[PDB]
Parts: sequence; C-alpha cells; structure tokens
Amino acid sequence: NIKIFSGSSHQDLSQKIADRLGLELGKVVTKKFSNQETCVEIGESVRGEDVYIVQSGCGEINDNLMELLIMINACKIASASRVTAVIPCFPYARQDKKDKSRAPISAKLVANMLSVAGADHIITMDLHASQIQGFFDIPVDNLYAEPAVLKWIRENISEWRNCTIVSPDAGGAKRVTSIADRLNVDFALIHKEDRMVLVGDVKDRVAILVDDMADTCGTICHAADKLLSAGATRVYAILTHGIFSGPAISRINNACFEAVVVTNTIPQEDKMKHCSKIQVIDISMILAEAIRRTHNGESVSYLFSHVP
Amino acid sequence: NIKIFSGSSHQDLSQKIADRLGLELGKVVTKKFSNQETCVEIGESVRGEDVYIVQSGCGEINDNLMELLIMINACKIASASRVTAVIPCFPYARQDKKDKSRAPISAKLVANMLSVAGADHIITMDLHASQIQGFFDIPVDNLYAEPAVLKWIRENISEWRNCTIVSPDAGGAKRVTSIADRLNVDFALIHKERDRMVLVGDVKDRVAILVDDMADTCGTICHAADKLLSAGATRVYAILTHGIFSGPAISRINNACFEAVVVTNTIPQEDKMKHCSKIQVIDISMILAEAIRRTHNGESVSYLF
Amino acid sequence: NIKIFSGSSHQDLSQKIADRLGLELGKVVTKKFSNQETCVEIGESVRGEDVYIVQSGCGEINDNLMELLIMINACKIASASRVTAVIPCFPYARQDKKDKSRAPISAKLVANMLSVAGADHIITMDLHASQIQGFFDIPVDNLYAEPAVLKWIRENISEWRNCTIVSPDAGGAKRVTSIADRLNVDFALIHKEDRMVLVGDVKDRVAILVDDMADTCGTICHAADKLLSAGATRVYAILTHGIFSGPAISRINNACFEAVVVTNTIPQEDKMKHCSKIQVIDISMILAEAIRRTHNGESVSYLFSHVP
Amino acid sequence: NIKIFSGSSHQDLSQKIADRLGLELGKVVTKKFSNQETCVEIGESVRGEDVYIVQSGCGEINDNLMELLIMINACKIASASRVTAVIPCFPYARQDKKDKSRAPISAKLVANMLSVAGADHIITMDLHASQIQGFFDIPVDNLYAEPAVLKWIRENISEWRNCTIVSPDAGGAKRVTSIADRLNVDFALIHKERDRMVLVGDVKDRVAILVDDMADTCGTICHAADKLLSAGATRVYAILTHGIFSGPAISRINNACFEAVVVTNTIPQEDKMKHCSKIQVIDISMILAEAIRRTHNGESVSYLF
Amino acid sequence: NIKIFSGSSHQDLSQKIADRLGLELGKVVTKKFSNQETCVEIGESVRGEDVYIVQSGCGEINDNLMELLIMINACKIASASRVTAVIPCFPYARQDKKDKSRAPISAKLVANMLSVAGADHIITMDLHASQIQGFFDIPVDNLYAEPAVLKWIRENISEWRNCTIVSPDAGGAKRVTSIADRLNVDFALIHKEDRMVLVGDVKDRVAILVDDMADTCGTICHAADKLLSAGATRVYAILTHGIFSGPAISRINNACFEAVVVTNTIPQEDKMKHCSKIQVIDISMILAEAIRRTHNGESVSYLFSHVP
Amino acid sequence: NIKIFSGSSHQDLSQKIADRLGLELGKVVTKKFSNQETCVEIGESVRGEDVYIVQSGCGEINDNLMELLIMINACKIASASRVTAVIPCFPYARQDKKDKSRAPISAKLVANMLSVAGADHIITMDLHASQIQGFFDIPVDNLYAEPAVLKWIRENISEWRNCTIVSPDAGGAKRVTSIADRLNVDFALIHKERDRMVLVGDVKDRVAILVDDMADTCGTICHAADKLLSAGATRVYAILTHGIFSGPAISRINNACFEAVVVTNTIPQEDKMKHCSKIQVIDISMILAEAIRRTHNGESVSYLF
Ligand SMILES: Nc1ncnc2c1ncn2[C@@H]1O[C@H](COP(=O)(O)O)[C@@H](O)[C@H]1O
Ligand SMILES: Nc1ncnc2c1ncn2[C@@H]1O[C@H](COP(=O)(O)O)[C@@H](O)[C@H]1O
Ligand SMILES: Nc1ncnc2c1ncn2[C@@H]1O[C@H](COP(=O)(O)O)[C@@H](O)[C@H]1O
Ligand SMILES: Nc1ncnc2c1ncn2[C@@H]1O[C@H](COP(=O)(O)O)[C@@H](O)[C@H]1O
Ligand SMILES: Nc1ncnc2c1ncn2[C@@H]1O[C@H](COP(=O)(O)O)[C@@H](O)[C@H]1O
Ligand SMILES: Nc1ncnc2c1ncn2[C@@H]1O[C@H](COP(=O)(O)O)[C@@H](O)[C@H]1O
Repeated sequence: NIKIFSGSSHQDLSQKIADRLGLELGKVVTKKFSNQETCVEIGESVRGEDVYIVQSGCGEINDNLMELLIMINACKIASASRVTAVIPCFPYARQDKKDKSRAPISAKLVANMLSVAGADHIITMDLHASQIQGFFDIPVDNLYAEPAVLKWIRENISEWRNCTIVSPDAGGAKRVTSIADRLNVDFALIHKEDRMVLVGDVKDRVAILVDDMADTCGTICHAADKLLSAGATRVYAILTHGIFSGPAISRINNACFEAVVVTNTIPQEDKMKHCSKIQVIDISMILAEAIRRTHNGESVSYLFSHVP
Repeated sequence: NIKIFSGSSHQDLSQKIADRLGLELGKVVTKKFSNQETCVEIGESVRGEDVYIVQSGCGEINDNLMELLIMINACKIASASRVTAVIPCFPYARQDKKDKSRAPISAKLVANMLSVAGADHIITMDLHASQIQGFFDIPVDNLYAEPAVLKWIRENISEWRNCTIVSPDAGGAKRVTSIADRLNVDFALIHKERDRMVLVGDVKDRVAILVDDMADTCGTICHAADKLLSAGATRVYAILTHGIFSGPAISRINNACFEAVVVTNTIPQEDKMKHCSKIQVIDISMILAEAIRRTHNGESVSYLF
Repeated sequence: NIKIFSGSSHQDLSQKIADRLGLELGKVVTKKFSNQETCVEIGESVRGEDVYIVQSGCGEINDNLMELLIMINACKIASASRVTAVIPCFPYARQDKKDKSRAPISAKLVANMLSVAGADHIITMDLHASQIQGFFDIPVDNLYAEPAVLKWIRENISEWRNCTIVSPDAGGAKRVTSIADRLNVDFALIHKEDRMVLVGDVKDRVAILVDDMADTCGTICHAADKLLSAGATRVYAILTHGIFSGPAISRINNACFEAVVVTNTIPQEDKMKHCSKIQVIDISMILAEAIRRTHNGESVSYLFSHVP
Repeated sequence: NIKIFSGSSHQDLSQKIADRLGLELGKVVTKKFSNQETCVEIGESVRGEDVYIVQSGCGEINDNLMELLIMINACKIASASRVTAVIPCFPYARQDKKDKSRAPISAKLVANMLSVAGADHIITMDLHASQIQGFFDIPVDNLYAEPAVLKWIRENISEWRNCTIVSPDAGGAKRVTSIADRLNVDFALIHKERDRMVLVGDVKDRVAILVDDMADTCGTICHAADKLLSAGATRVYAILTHGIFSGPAISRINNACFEAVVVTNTIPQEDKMKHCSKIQVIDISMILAEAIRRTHNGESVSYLF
Repeated sequence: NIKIFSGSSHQDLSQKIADRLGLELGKVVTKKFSNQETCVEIGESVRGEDVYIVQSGCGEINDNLMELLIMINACKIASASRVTAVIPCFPYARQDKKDKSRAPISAKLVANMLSVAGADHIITMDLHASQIQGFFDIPVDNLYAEPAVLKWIRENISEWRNCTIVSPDAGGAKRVTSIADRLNVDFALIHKEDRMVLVGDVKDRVAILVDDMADTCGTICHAADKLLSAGATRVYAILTHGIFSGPAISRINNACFEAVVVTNTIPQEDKMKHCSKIQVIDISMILAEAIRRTHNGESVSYLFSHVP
Repeated sequence: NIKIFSGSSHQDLSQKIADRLGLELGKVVTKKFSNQETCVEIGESVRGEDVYIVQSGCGEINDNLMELLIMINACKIASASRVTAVIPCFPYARQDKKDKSRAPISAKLVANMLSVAGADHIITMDLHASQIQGFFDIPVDNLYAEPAVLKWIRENISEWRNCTIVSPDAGGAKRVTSIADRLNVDFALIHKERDRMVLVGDVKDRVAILVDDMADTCGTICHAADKLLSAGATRVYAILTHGIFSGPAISRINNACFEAVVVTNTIPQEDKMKHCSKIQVIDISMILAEAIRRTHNGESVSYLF
C-alpha cells in the first residue's frame, strides 16, 4: 500500500526512487490543456494507500507547483490514507521573509497551499532556511546533503585535511562552520557589500565553496576569483540544488572552478552536456530511504549524518 | 481607502477599471526571477485600505494564478483592511467535478488557495458553473455578460426576432434557453455522439446564434457552425463571454463560416483581433468597475445582473 | 471493526445494507424529546471503529439532518476511528447556487455542518449537481444509479433499442445524452418557458423521461402529456430519488405514465400502496458494496458502470 | 447600517425589538418547500450592514435552527459586514455534557454550526450552563432575566421578605442561592431519589418560590410544588426564564397548586396563556433591543446584567 | 508502538502508569533554560507511534502547561501517529465561564492551545465542570474518581450506611446527591453567603464533605466546623484533586477532620510529611487502564463505575 | 477607540508608550491565584475598541506568556474590534527550527497560541530570525533597533570610522555585515570550534564592537571579548537589542573588559543597571508608540525601519 507518483515527464529522479524501493511508478495522465491549464488524472486506485508524490523536474516552477498541488488534491479526494509531498528542492524558499520590504513571504503561501491541497507530510532536502519547517503545521522531514557532501569531499579532494570551507555569503556561515568542524578544517566567509570581501585564510589551501544552491552563479564565480586572488590553490563549489538558470552554464564554463558539484534534487543531464565541470551526487537513495522509513515508522534521523 | 492593482504586463482591462473610478493603478513590481519564480513587490503602503487586485491577462495560467496569490498574500501581511480578487475569467473552472474519473476538483483547490492566500471577496464574470460560488466561504459576486449580450443581439442582428439561440453542447442547455426566453425566440442544441454531430431544434431558414460561456480551441464551436449550416440556418453567429482562443482557434475561425464571433473583455483580445477580422468585443470594464465601487460603498451589485 | 448505524425508525434501507454486509445494525437510542429536540445515544462502544451512519428515511428533513449530525458528533467524541455519512439522497442539493438571487447556498452550509460535526467521508447517490463534491474538503463518493437504470431499461422495455431518452428540463441534458449514447438511441429535451417546449424526435418511439429526482411531479406529468402530443408511443419516467411530496401521488395516478421507476434511496413502500405505477430498483447492494470497499481500501469505481 | 430580521411566522418578539429601536424588520421570505426543506430569501441588500437575526418562535426546534443557520449563511455570502444571532432560548443547551453516556454534546455541535454558518456574535438569555459561552470562539453576551425576576418578586409577592427560593433539582442550586442572597432570604432544594422527592431547607409557614432556568413538561416543577405544600409552605410560585411548556405541561399546571407561573418572553406564550390563567409573562424585548443597540454602538452591555 | 512520556522530574504518577503497562517511560530531556524558557527534546523516535504525555506534577502550572504543549508539539512534528494528553488535573478548569464579569474563559483557551499544539485525544480525571469536554472538538475521556471514592468510603467508614454526603458549595450538589443515592444515604449542602448556611440533616451522623478539589482549604475547614456545630459525629473530606496551595496544610492540621482523602492526580508525598490527616487513593491503575483501552480500541466506559 | 493595556507588575515600558500617545493605561487586574494560575480581569469595556496589549517584563517567561494570551482572550470575547500583541522581545524565538534534533519549534507553537488566543496583529522588535514572521498568517511588524544602534555608535564611539563590527557567532553574520556596510566599516566573526574560539577578520589596533540580537548568560559575548582583546582590539563594546542577562550574566560583564554594554528597553534593565555600571540603555518606547499610533491610523510603519 505504498504508492509513488511522479510529476510531468521528468520521471528521472522519481524512477530512481521507485527502482530503489522495488516499485513501479503509479499511472498518471499528467500534462497541460490547450489554454495551458494543468491536466491530471490518477490512473489507478489510491484508496487506503500511503501515497508519495515527487515534484516534477520540468523547470517551469509554477506549472510544476500547480501540477503537484493538483495531484495531491486528486489523491486526497480519492480517499488516499496519507499523502506525502516529496519536494527535493522547495520552491520559493528564498522568499521566506519580508526583508525590510513590503514583500510577500511566498514560501509561507506555498506551505499554506500544500496544506490546503491535502498534504499530510513533507519530505524535502536542504531547506534554504530551517525555519521553513515552521511554515507548516504538518510534519516536515528536512534531509541533509551534508553526509553525501562530506563523503564526496573525503574521496575526491586529496588535500581535504588541509582545505578551507568557504561561504559565498553572510547567510551561509553556520552551514560552512558545521562542515569545517566535522572535517576539522578552517572556514572562511565572502560578503558582497558591489564589491566582495573575504574574511578567513585560504592561502596555499584548497578552497571549497559550500552553499545550499547555485542559481545564475554570479556569486560563486566571483567568489572563486576572489579566493584565487587570496592565494587559494584551487577552488571547488559544492551546492545541493543546481538550479543553473539564465547564464549559469556560460558563467561556469568561464570560471576558475576545478569542479562544480551538485545533487540530483534537480535534473542535471542536459546542463552537464554543455558544461564538463559539473559532477552530480545521486541522492535518490536518501530520498527512497526516507520514504521507506516514513512508511514503516522507522527512524529518518539516521540519514542526517549517515549515507545509506 | 480604495486601491486597485493589476497583474503583470496586461494592464488594459485594469487601466479601464481604474479610469472609470478616477484612480491610478497602484504601483507594484510584478516580474519573474531568473529561475521562473514569480517576483512581486507592492510599491506603496496598503495599510488600512480596501484593496482590489485585477487578475492578469498574460496567458500563462499558472504564472498568472501564482502572481495573483502572491499579490493577495503581500497585501494581507502588509495590513490591508480588505483584499478582493477581481478575476474576470475564473481559472480551472472547467475542472469543477470528478466527472466519473479519479480526477482533481482543481476549481475547489483554486478556491482554497485564494482563501488561504487571504482573499476576503471574489468578483468574477460568468462562472463556468454557478456552483463554484459555493467552493468558497467568502462572498462571491458572479457578474453576467447576459444583459450586454442581449443588447448586442438586438442591436447588431436584424433578423433577431425570428432567430435561434444554439448550444454547442449538452451542458450549455440552461445558458441558451435563458437567452432564448429573454428574447422570446427559439432554442436548439448540438451533441457529439459518443463522432458525429446531432442537432435538436429548428434552425432551418433562420439566423442561428451559438452561445456559450467560453471558446478555447474553438473545435466544438466550428464543427457546430458547419452542422448549423447543413441544417439550413441563414447565418451563424458565435457569442462567448470568455474568448480564450488557444492553439488553432484563430485559424479555425477564419476558415469557418461565422458572420461574427463576439467575446467580452475578460481576456485580452487586441492581439487576436488583428489576425481575425470577424471577432468583435464587448467592453465589460464598466460592469467590473461598477461592482468594485459598489462593493466598496456597500451599494447593490445585483442591479448589474 | 466496521459498524453500521441507522437513523430514526426507518431501518428499511439500512437493514438491507447491514444484511448484505453480514452485520447487525449498531444499538442506538434515536428519538425526539418533548420540546422536539433530537435525542441520541450510541448504545455500544465505537472506539477505534470504522463507523457508517445511514441517514433516516422519516421525511422531516431537518429532523433527519440534525439526527445525522448529532449521531456523527456522538461517534466522533466517542473516539471512532473514522465516521462516514451514508446519505443516499443529499438534502438541500437543489440549493447549490444563488441563482441570480440573494439566496443561501444551503447545500454548502449542509456540507459545512457535516464537516464540523465530524464526518470524514461522504457516501451518496446521484448528487443533484456533481459540483457538490467540491462543497466538501473530505472525500465524497458520488455513486450512480445509471448502471441499474440501464439494466432496468434493457430488461423491462422491449423497444429500448428504438426509444428516446428525454430530459424533463434544460439542466438534465448531460445525463440523458449520456444514457442515450450508452444505449445508442436518441435524446430529447423539454424546457418550460408557463409553457413547455420539446426539442428532439419522439414520434412513434417509447419515451423515457430520465431525471435525478421526482418531487411534486408537476414537471414529469406535464412532460409526459407533451411527449404523447408529440407522438410518443408510451412514456416512462425513471428517477433516482423518489421524493413524491405534496400532490405527487395524486398527480402520478392521473398521468399517462406506463410506469414511474425510482430507487429506494428514499422509502417507497407507503407511496406504492397508494400508487400502482411505481416500481422500485433496490440499490442497497450498491451502497453495501461501496461501504465494504471503503472499509477494505478497494475500488469503488467499479460501481459507477457495473451492477453488483 | 443596522438591520433586524426575524425567523419565520413568529414575529412578536422580533417586532417588539424592532419597535424599540425605531426600525422595521427587514424583508425576508422564510418558508418550507413542498418536501419540508427550509426556504429562505433575503428580500433586500444587506451589503456592508450590521445584521441581527432573531431566532423564530415556531416550536419545531430543528426547522427553527436550520432556518436560522440558512439566514446567517445567506446574509454572510450577501456581504453583510457582521452577522449576530439573537437566540433568546439557546437550542440543545441541556445537551451540554456527555453525562456518563456515549452521548452527543449537541450544544457544542450547535455552536459549531452557528460559527461555520457565519455568526460573528451571539446574544442569548440565561444559558442553561454558563460554560456554553466557551463552546464558541466568537463573543457571546449571555443576558440575565434575574434583575427582572427580582423586580417581579418584590413587586408581586407581599410576603417576599420572609420567603424561600426553592430549586426543583440538585443542578439548579447556584441559581436559587444567587436569588436568595440578593433578596436576603432562605433557600431550599428538592431532589428525586434515584422515585421519592426529598427536600432540604426550611419552607414551613412561608411562601415558597420555585426558580429554574426553564420548564418543559413541568413534571419536575409540579411534583416539587406538591412536596413544598406537604412541607407546610404557605403558597408556591414557579418562576422560569424559558417557558417551553411542551406535552402535558399546560394541563399539569392547571391541576397543580401554583399561585402563579412566571416566564419571560424568550418563547411565545400568548397561545398558552389562553388555556392557562396562572401564567404571567415578563417582557424581555427591552433587554434584547438594548443589547443589540449597545452591541452596534460599542456601548457597555454589562449594565443590563 | 505505545509510548509514554512524563513531564519534568515528577515521574511519580507517570512511572506508576508506565509500570502498570509493562513499559519504561520514553527518554526526554525536560528542563528550563537560563532565561526560564522551557527546554524539551524527545530522546527517541516517536514516528508512527501512539504517544501519551502525562502532565508534570511540579506545581508551577504555567511552566508545566507550556512543557506539555511543547512536548505535544515536538512529538507531532516528529511524525507521531497520535498524541494523547493525559492531564490528571486539568489546569484553569475553574475559569470555565465569564461569571457576570469581563473575564477570560482560560479553560477554553487552554483547550484551544492543546488542540493547536497537536493533541488528538485528552485523558483527564474529574473535570471541574463536565461542559469542559465541549471546549474541545477532539475526543476527551473524563474519568471519575467516584468508583474509588465509594470503595474508600465503604471500607474505611463503618457508619457509611448511615452517613450524610455533604457539598461544601452550591455547585457541588449534583455530585453529592449522585454519591448519596448510590450509597442510599442522605445529602446536605453548604452555601457561603461571609457566612455559611447548611441545608440538610447531619445530626448524629458521620458527615463526608465531597468535592472535586481542595485548594487553600478555607471552605472545607469552615464547612467541617459548621457540620460539627450541626451535630455531625465526625467529618471527613474527600476530594479528587489535592492542590493544597497557600495555607492549606496549616489549615488542615488545625481543623476538626477525621481524615482528608485525595487522589494522586497531584503529587502528595511532601504534603503528607507535614500533614498526618491526608490519605491518598492511588488512581494510577485507572489512568493506565484508560491508556491501555484507548490504545486497543476497548471500552473506557467500564472505568466510570468500576475499579480495576 | 484605542486602548493600551500592560502585562502585570512591569509597567515602565507600557507607561512610556501610553505617555507618548496621550493615554492612560487601561485598568486591568493581572495577578496569580494561590495555586499559581494566572488571574486576569479587564477593568473596563473594550467593546468596539482597537486594543493593544504590551507584554510584561516580569521575567518568568511562561507566566508572562500565559498572562498575555489570557488578556488577548478576555479582550476578544469582550468584543474588542481588534487585538494587537505588542511583544518587544518575542518569547521562544531561539527555538525556531529543529536543528537536527527531535526538537519542538516552540516559536511556531507560540505563534499558533497567540493566533488561537485571538491576536489580529503582532508588533515586535528584532525577531531572532526574520522567518518567524511567517509563523503567523496575521500581519507582523518587525521593528529594528538598527537605526538607533547606528545613531548610538556614531554618537558615542570616537574611533567609529575605523572600527570593526564583530559577530559573537557564525549565525549573527548577516546582522553585523548589515551594520558594517551602513557605517562603511570592517566586520569580523567569532566561532567556537566544535572549545577554542576562532576569529576571522581584522580587529588589530581598532575598536571592536560586538553586535548581536540578544545576550542571555553572556558567556558567548564575554569569551568573544577576551578573544578580541588577544587579537589586539583597542577597546571592545557589546551592543544587543534584547538584554536578557540571566544567571551569572551581570557578574560576567563586570569581570569582562567591556567599555560599555548597550541594550534597548525591550526588557526592563533598571534593576540590572544598579549592579552593572557599564550597561547603557537605548529607549525604544518612541519606536513602539509610533508603530501603535501608525497601526491604528493606517499610516506607514516602514518609516521606522
Ligand atoms: N527565485 C529567486 N531568485 C532570485 N532571488 C530571489 C528568488 N526568490 C527570492 N529572491 C530574493 O533573494 C533574497 C533572499 O535572501 P536570502 O534568503 O538571504 O538569500 C530576497 O531579497 C529575495 O527578494
Ligand atoms: N483547461 C481545460 N481545457 C480543456 N478541457 C478541460 C480543461 N479543464 C477541464 N477540462 C475538461 O473538460 C471536460 C468537460 O467539462 P464540462 O464542459 O464542464 O463538462 C471535462 O472532462 C474536463 O476534464
Ligand atoms: N427542496 C426544494 N424544493 C423545491 N425547490 C427547491 C428546493 N430547494 C431549492 N429549490 C429551488 O430549485 C431551484 C434549483 O434549480 P435547479 O438546480 O436548476 O433545479 C432554485 O430556484 C431553488 O430555489
Ligand atoms: N430537550 C430535552 N428535553 C428533555 N431532556 C433533555 C433534553 N436535552 C437533554 N436532556 C437530558 O436532560 C438531562 C439532565 O440535564 P441537566 O439538567 O443539564 O443535568 C440529561 O440527562 C440530558 O440527556
Ligand atoms: N486557580 C484558581 N484559584 C482560585 N480561584 C479561581 C481559580 N481560577 C478561577 N477561579 C475563580 O473561581 C470561580 C469559579 O467558580 P466555580 O467554577 O463555581 O467554582 C471564579 O470566580 C473564578 O474567578
Ligand atoms: N531560551 C533559550 N536559552 C538558551 N538556548 C536556547 C533557548 N532556546 C533555544 N535555545 C538553543 O539555542 C541554540 C542555538 O540557536 P541559534 O542561535 O538560533 O542557532 C539551539 O540549539 C537551541 O536549542
């Protein structure tokens, strides 16, 4: 009575998850109508079932968000026992506060929408701010890429015992100090004032830029130059969410990165074809395991510091 | 105390409404971030004000819906006294029942999202099903294009007194009989055999007017027009309140035998009127502006029905 | 842990349902106090149980509605695992819109009342408008009489392959075309302007008036005359809900119907005694089966086009 | 800005209230359809108005309750600014606890239905249990008949200074001690042995006044009166705020030894006063009208307590 | 999958309950931060578990209430299957109405807080007013001390067949008549006007003052004098909740009580050390049994008139 | 129409606010019953009024929180038009995430309790995390001490133009870079090795100003000051908006090398300034009073940011 459904035609990650659980993805008719309205029909009974819907990897976020909400709704009114939204990269997470401005908190609205659509549980990876768990009243499991990142560092960078973990911004300090302490190495922080400042020593060390996401990549690219200017041996960037919109791929191809490392929370295949610096960490096992534990009532806490 | 804001790049209807009320549209930045995420910034204080957000006309339904919800949210947490969503064409209204499938009721989800976003009131025109009003617990005013459609028929069709109001499908029966009763004329109905088309009612030697709440790809309305011609209708008109016209619609209309296709201003038509000569629009900005002023003043809105 | 309860002293339908499930109806003290207030007490534990309450067949709708709400409430606060309202004929369904008027949407209020009383699930047959499912946030199963109606037609009307399915009003068009297409026959539509108009051919054919309900029967009786005037061979009327209030029974006894066919969503025994034209389709098996499937997490979709 | 509407055929209390406020009752059609379903139609715009619906006095509790809820709903979706339910006698108030049974708390269900219907405020008189106020999250004003009952006792009973205020049962203890303390007089209590009746307190050679929130079949109050007579009470009175008087109540009172039975105007009594001479009514329309005006004006309503 | 947790360091009652169920109390870090903020961490997984949290016996009610709410919250967002608040003595129960005053109904706010914190079920003993069950929408089990009180009376007071059960106030009448009828004895009632009045005969009989709680004990102490003045042979006081704040212990030591009997809904050990008149009825078995039944879907109604 | 009430025995901030608005504090009895239960009684009618409750300064966080919630509840069921909670230092704000533990989000629970109590609006100062605003669905105005802190630095520190704004931990990075950018000065950060302290950034031969949202036991801030001294900082200041100062805090500060510790008026400091000479307070009553007046009048509150 566990049922996994995928969004749109980006089965990629959701197929890996379903594979790892020994399951076929449930039958869904999932497209757009002529007037661009989202079209969904659940192709099998979900009555009394433990349902998991994995958010599509299309790229048009509002389409994918609506598709997800519509799928949640269809399953809830079709008498699913429980519906869990598996949202590897949480949409609108960077709008999680007003910022001294007359702005929306779109991440709270998104939480409210998921809730009224009928979500009983959220599974996500590396929320932009941990406080977003509090934007819901339903339980959220915020998985970490940290264990898989630590693992990637230790087996891919020889100098890891003498590297510096660097935040590209002021907001990422906690995350980098946390990784630096686990590895027992130094940390540094970049802050943009339209000019960057670096605090911390990177001289004659490998520098690893660590952030939760990379979008247009303006920031990591400038930070990498800054670090080389400060005497870093070579620069890596490791993000969980590889968004890479706009000129990101052009920017990465022209930057001084040894490698840009991301998870597959977002589909990366097409971006990798035009960008050889990108390497992907498969996190499908961490997601599959969290679903399996969720379903069985077993500890998901294991995953926060352990790689399956 | 009153503030009107518009969604994104379409401002034409919103401007017309603001004009009729002696107001400038509120300043707002409505864009998309690099990654396609909707960006909204309310450019002025809305604290203690009666706010009206008029839904955009920028085609991408999900972007327009998210933009609307975000605007509502931003206004509500910025201490607006009241927030009304003015949504001329209600999105997802055709998904208002399961229809024997394991389907979503997307129109109820939309109602729930608008409500949780913080809408206190909905103003809309010709809901696909009048029951959608009950998908909310907040008040909805469902305005009708009918009086204006009635006006247009009497004013533009010379043989209107001996005409037939035709429904493109089985579902639109009540809509056309209402119009046929008002004009004291005949009605007829078309149905697709579940496909061949069947017509019930007399259209021979008389002007046939196809009436429906909306026309999308216009496949139904264009096939219906052929069938009405074969049945000996003098000339065929198509009158829809919501002119979506997506996909092959414009090419289909031009190839069809329509004397005229009449739509309201609920969706922008300017772009489509340029490539389709037989389209005429009824301006409905006065109905909407008048519902906003009357909503704000506590005056009767039923007069407009 | 399935428990069926019945409303008031009209056990009739609910006893048939309980019979078909191999169950006795749960013990309820269910009456009115002296001041006409509804009196309910659940005579056995419902703690952790899957509870089904079938709406009474009394006739005083507000009494029956309140009784149902009170029973739902008593079971919810008595720690029932789930409470399902089995409402064969949904009250106030004809007040499902404003109708250009300053009117209530009583069907939405009724939905809101059921929800706040503690209903987790609704089972009903042939909602007056399918959009009423959207008046709830909880799952609703809207069963169809269509399969049993098609079955009744094919085995009771010899001329069924050459009949016309007729809507008594403009609102019933979809329903009749749907039945006409399945049978592969013609459809027609009556519309009242205080004068009726018929569109569609009924000449020298059996006419079957098909609607969701028959109340005072003014409309079906006038439509039957109209159809005979248009050359119909004989007229049948088949409704799911036989309300038959006011002068309906007198009206049917004086009309030109071959037969008036209804379901037992409403008790019909007393009405049949004073009206020989009425025949009943037993739908207790469709209801019993939907409860059994609901309880077991099995497909209720089977019932929408299949007769058990 | 203020509108008072009445429930169904009983308009007497509602008229008295509307009179005291210089208003006509709002026009509304309150009927039943052929199949017993409650029909309601608000005959005028309530948009932006402060609406008060006064619960009917047409006996059938479930019809009256549904009529009230439907009226509230119709007003709320018709964009009333605020809707207050004025419910002199709160329905289902005696079902306010489980009482060791697998029973409903019907009074909470009623509170929940009123709230979901869209009531913003409740005005009522002498709730069976004062805790019912907490069955809502909306404000409730619970008015008391006590000051008017006190007035009536002093005004109509000559030996009131040496009288005893008697409770018909164990539950009504706090109600009678409150009244006995206010008049500086004795109290006593009756209890049914779980039946024989037991009396605690002195009533010998003094006027006994039975006080309770309500009298329904009047079996308790009539048996209590007999027991009070056997205990040597000079004369026995019965004073209840809510005079339901269902079933054999009227015949029971006439056969009983009551000097007078006093009730308020919370339920219509005119019909019953014709067949029962000893019933007197305290008009409470002024208390209710005054709570409505004060609710509307933001003035103190506690003065009326 | 039953898990019992206790509040603060007053494991006392909760340990007895856990003992009787064959369980160890779940691991909780439960204290105050330096700024007096409540500190909680659930020391084990509660995912998919049936969770019971027993309210602490500290004495600082607002601390204990917040601790409970915080524990409920932590368990709910940690994916507990169900969370039940076991609140032997319900806080703020004496603020269950306005009382002709511009007062809060704090007991309703407390109910609303428990509900929004994530409580699915309440287990309590002898609510100050039964109407407080209606302050919730979730099921409440209001257990009675009555069976254990009747038992205590019959085996500790020889003259029980000829005693008088006395209410210390007007509000306790129903409770005492109920006990008096079961025992088949007389009842009496005290009412404070700043002077007490007694109605009912206590002359040459054992008088038992019965109330739901004893706080400062001003009222029971004055009532006991009054009863002796009226000719009672000896006076007992039996309350379910022994609060005994302020000068209660001094007051009881100086009063004419044969004995003051309370339950262990509140810890009593320290109070008994300074007051020899106090005897305790252990109600841990009634609570343990209600939890066990709750968990198993078995009848809790048994406990309302039966002692396990 | 406006009413300001204060929580319990601390009235100093509340008086200052009421003074600035030309008002007396509303009469309210805020005590504890014998058994430690919070007692509240609203001493006047709040019916139809815009009510502001200013959170107490009586140290016991749970008593103060319950007192606030009870006051809100009493006002809401007493038919206040609107209830705003003015909470200078938001309780449980540090518990705003799970932080890898099976922990509560106590700040969300608090948000939910305030909301269910009946708060319509929150006014607070320097939320520990700005995301706490989204723990509500009601509007929150999050005021900043920053402009006043900026003023104090320029006004009281002579070498401010060549100074360094230092963060006591990793988390406070964004707070100090904001201040360093505004003054056009350097920033630095301290981190505890997970313990030895590490400093990143230049502080040698320049005045170092430790800035944080709050200081509790002051262990972090005092150890940070030592490390800043060892790194050759001329003089060290500590500036916090919320000066909790619990436990050994006062003794720690006196033993530390601080030139001055600056806090706002969000928590009472009078008692602590008597035993700690280096503490200076910025009065923030004008910011709060001004947000209340502007909230009430519908005027811009963003001006104060
Ligand atoms: N999809 C997006 N792409 C780029 N920037 C965004 C997006 N959503 C929000 N923002 C902005 O990013 C900032 C969030 O700050 P932080 O959370 O500290 O990175 C805010 O100023 C937002 O306006
Ligand atoms: N945006 C849309 N475009 C085309 N068809 C739709 C859309 N939304 C819903 N539908 C379908 O339209 C069909 C008929 O709707 P109706 O005319 O209301 O009976 C249903 O089967 C829906 O699945
Ligand atoms: N119980 C009832 N009996 C008769 N008519 C009703 C009832 N409830 C609602 N109506 C009316 O029936 C009409 C519903 O239209 P329709 O849904 O198209 O049949 C509305 O005008 C209602 O006022
Ligand atoms: N309308 C009613 N008529 C008669 N008795 C009722 C009514 N509603 C509830 N009751 C019962 O009255 C009894 C006593 O109520 P109370 O006086 O509040 O203790 C309870 O056992 C209820 O079941
Ligand atoms: N913790 C408490 N201690 C003492 N008295 C209280 C407490 N809580 C509420 N009260 C008061 O006790 C009375 C409750 O009345 P009753 O419920 O009849 O005992 C009210 O006047 C309350 O103000
Ligand atoms: N009142 C409090 N006093 C001390 N520490 C707290 C308090 N509330 C939460 N914390 C802890 O403070 C730590 C750091 O919070 P933050 O500075 O937001 O990362 C977390 O691990 C919390 O458990």
